[PDB]
Amino acid sequence: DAVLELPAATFDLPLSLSGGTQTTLRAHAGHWLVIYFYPKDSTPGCTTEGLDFNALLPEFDKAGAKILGVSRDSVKSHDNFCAKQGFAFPLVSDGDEALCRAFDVIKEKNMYGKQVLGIERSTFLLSPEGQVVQAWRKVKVAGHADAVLAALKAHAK
Ligand code: NA
Ligand code: NA
Ligand code: NA
Ligand code: NA
Ligand code: NA
Repeated sequence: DAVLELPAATFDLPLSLSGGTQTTLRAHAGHWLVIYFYPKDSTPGCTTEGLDFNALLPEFDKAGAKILGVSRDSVKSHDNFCAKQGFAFPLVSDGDEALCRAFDVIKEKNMYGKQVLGIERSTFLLSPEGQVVQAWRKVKVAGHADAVLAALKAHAK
């Protein structure tokens, strides 16, 4: 049922969160986890996406899931973004792109006469046993959080 195999070490990577604590993916064993990668704090698309997930948080709570947003912005940036927007879930400051590389969300584009690497907006659903059971890549924000919730409900049943 896995759609993506992560390196075993991924699950023990210390993930720096907004608010100054750390988590790991293994620490989330026992419940569903939505991991959404976004390119940049405090931009229109990324703010819309975060607010959409935030508005649905009680539905994720019903269904036994936690949410983590991920970008490579700093903890301080994340703290500002969370405070301004009122997010009630954490943001991972993946400053070294360790988590991004594990999920293969750093994508290359031929532009400006060069090879340019950047975060591709992408979301994943991790089962209570740490399996990646659904992936969305090159995400369109509109309708996305709703679609992720619907997929979670389908998988969790
Ligand atoms: Na840290
Ligand atoms: Na860190
Ligand atoms: Na810390
Ligand atoms: Na999990
Ligand atoms: Na998919």
